[PDB]
Amino acid sequence: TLEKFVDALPIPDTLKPVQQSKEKTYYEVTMEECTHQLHRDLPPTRLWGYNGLFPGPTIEVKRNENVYVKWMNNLPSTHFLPIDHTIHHEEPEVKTVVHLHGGVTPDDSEGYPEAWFSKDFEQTGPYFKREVYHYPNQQRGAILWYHDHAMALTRLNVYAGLVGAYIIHDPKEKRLKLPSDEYDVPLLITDRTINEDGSLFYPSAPENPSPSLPNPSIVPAFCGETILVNGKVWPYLEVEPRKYRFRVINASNTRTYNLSLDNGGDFIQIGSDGGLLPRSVKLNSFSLAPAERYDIIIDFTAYEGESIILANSAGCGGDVNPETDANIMQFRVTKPLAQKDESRKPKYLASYPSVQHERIQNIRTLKLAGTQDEYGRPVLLLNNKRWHDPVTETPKVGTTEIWSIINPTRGTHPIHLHLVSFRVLDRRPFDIARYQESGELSYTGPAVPPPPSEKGWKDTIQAHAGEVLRIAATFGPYSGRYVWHCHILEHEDYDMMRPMDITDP
Ligand SMILES: [O-][O-]
Ligand SMILES: [Cu+2]
Ligand SMILES: [Cu+2]
Ligand SMILES: [Cu+2]
Ligand SMILES: [Cu+2]
Repeated sequence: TLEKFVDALPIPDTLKPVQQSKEKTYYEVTMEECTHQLHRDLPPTRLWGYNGLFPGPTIEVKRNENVYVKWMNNLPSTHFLPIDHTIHHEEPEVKTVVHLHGGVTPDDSEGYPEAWFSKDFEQTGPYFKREVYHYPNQQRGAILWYHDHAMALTRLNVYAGLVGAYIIHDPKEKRLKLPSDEYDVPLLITDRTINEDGSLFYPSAPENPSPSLPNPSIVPAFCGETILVNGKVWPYLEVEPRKYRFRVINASNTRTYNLSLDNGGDFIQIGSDGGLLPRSVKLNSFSLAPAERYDIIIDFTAYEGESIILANSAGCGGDVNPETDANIMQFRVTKPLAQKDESRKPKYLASYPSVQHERIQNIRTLKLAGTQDEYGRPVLLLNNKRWHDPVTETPKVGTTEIWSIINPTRGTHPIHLHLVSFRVLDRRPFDIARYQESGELSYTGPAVPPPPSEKGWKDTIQAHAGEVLRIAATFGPYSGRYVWHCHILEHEDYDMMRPMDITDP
């Protein structure tokens, strides 16, 4: 296996606009197949990248900056990863659409799975409206990220390399003096399995496989043998002995991480998916499911000279291997100080979401379920509905709902709602066997309110097995056609995703 900590951590460049004025900022980004070396000891890997880069260029915008991005497909007409044709029923093979995750966007710029387009917009999906997306960014400073969202192809196009970071800077937060500029670094974490020849491996069927399975066949979960950060396998980052801010993004298909420092050092969490937490939280470890973001400070001041491993204790299809997936990256506190550390780690960060007193318009009960297809494969379904079934989640614009999410399955699902961020109310254990037999919900314990890390704003939330998770969300400010889904991509694609219509009176 590949030797750990031999390649420096890439810092993706910040995308420069094609045009900028005070009224409008305009970007162009083209998807391209390119080759990049993922580790010192590998031949170059064929990848799909935004502007040919893996990860894509980081986009940085200010709150309320009026942004337009033309996302273009200039990819080959055939995929290099195995497509299963039985999960979705003349269309081009390679379909793409870019979703700004966490973006508060009008619906035709949200990256709807059926708003896909093929090379040069030659063919477009039934919900396609526009080539140039509009991102008004009228929302909290936060770590967002952008990735492919094409119908039935999300797991594949994302795995191929179509991910990048998008940061919203709110200038009212500058007074906090959080580490910034060179000392503010994204960490996009993707697990990959890589063949001896340097080519990406993605399974063309489950391990067995039953001879009843089609070929290729979707798999219910993907666990990579190798961890990459910012497009390099187990990299190292030389840091100065001072405070850094890291924007940590789980851009993996299935894998959840549980991160800690191997020298016992602390993270200071200052932000979640939806932006700054009300109060900073000192943490020794944290769980990060697909699509979750953690905005953290790590203070290297006391650690000069040390090599510190960002470690992982969460299994994926088995226990972590100390030699491989137990490692994420390594910090090396050996970079000379460029200047005095003038940054801060404030306790008081932002308003509490609980300052809001919205009326509960509706209480929606949703269950995570599924069935088995004609081939014997598990099909995961929200409320035992298919993606293609008539829409049932129809919140009214401007109103607030509590969603009660019932999870009788054996694993955690990271549930994501497009458009909004939401509050976490609580989680509560229940009798699974009784719920499965009768559909009656019988609690086995009191409600557990969220920990401090979940007292701010979230857009992707871990719903553990045997629990009812309650969240509260205000559906706006736009009305239109959005989505909610599990963000384990292998679940999302078959078929754990549902439209969400935010309606006008
Ligand atoms: O958003 O996936
Ligand atoms: Cu996403
Ligand atoms: Cu999203
Ligand atoms: Cu799931
Ligand atoms: Cu989505």
